Parts: sequence; C-alpha cells; structure tokens
Amino acid sequence: DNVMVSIGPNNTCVPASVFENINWSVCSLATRKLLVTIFDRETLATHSVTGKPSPAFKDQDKPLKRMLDPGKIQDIIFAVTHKCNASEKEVRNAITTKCADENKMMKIQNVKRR
Amino acid sequence: DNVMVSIGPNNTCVPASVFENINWSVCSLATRKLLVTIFDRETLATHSVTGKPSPAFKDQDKPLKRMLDPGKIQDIIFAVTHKCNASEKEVRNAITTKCADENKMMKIQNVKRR
DNA sequence: GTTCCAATTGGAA
DNA sequence: GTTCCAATTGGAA
Repeated sequence: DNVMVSIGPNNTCVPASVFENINWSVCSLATRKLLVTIFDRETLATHSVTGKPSPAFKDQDKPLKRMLDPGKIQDIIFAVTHKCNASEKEVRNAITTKCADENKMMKIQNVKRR
Repeated sequence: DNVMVSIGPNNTCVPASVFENINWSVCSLATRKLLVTIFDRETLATHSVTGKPSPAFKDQDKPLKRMLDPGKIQDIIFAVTHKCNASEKEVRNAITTKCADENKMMKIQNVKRR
C-alpha cells in the first residue's frame, strides 16, 4: 500500500515513502523536499511565502507574487520544527530561498521558449 | 583602570561591565551590543560584513562599503555562538542587520539636518 | 546605542 | 527538474 502521511494540523499529506526518507537533521533540505512534494515547481516559481512585494524594488515593474497556500505552509512549518527542532523563522527562510531558486529555473526555461 | 575581557581568540576586548550585562539570551541583541561597543557609529554606517556589493543592485552604483575588521567580527561570532548557542549564520545576519540599521539612521539624521 | 523582517539578486560549490 | 549565501530596501511594531 501507498500510505499518505498527514504532516500537520491542516492535514497536508505526503506519501510515507517521502516522509520516512527525509533527513530531518538538515532543516533546509527537509523543507525543500516537502515543498516539491506538496507544490508543483511552477507554483513555487511564481509565489512567495508572504505575497508581499520586496521593499527593495518598490515602484518597479516586477511581477507581484501571491502567497503560497497558507494552510499547507503552516503544516510544513509544523512538521519541520517538530522533527528538526528548527525555529519557525529558519523554516520560513528555507521556503523563501526555495521559491527564489524555482523562479530562477523558470526564467531559464522561458528564455528557451524564445 | 577596568578589566578588559577577551571575547574571542583574536583578543578583541570589551569592558567586563559591558560583557557581564550583555543580553546573552537573545542572539541579535547580544550581537548589536558588542558591535556598538567595538565599532563606532560612523564605521557601522559605512561598512559591511563582507565589503562586497549586493547582487540585487549590480546595475546601480550604490556607495561602497568596506569590510568590518575580520578579526573583530570573528571574535564577535565566537562570543555569541558560545554564549547564546546561535549559529554562525544567525550571528552574521544580525551584523548585516545592525550595519543596515545604522546606515539608515545616518541617512535619517542627514535629512533631519537639512 | 530601534529592532526585526522577507523579496530579490548573481554566482560559488 | 541545485543548494546556499549576504547586501539592500520600506515598513511593522
């Protein structure tokens, strides 16, 4: 059987095969694995943790990214903080970085498309 | 005629009275107090952890900032990681933030002046 | 010695 | 269909 594991109070799930194979000793890698299991790469590339614009590029024409599903993010934070003993801030920083990483990859694939 | 405590292996010293009263329970607050004891405002407002420009502003001509004394910064990281059980990255982030904060205050006081 | 925060960036390893 | 880093920013609190 392919058993789904509930990772937090909002019942966001990942397969047991994924959950049991996460290295919970490295916060950032655990967070990245959950993210690519729960969200498609396109979502990660076009969304952010908070949905707020960067203060450093105010009055510009950068796309405004919407926030990732808050209930799913809350569950990821729940799981990683309880299993890695990291702070919520540490988990959120890993999500910010992963979203930025996926955005970079999307920009590359768009260049190919022309 | 006071005791100067060495906070790390490079022998960066602060007065014992300052050392004994630092808030070692909050990494960033300990770091900030060490910074204002060890460096003057002008230095904090015009220097950075690495002395390298931001990758986010390469097309702009932002003011250059020199690197804060590495021996002293290494000692600040030593002190805080040992007495607050923070990570080196956490301490360095606190330094980045304090430098940015003092740079902001310098700029504010200029507007205020004229 | 305001203090802390997260979005964006180029590029090393 | 990589991972991680630090400088800059406006603004919450």
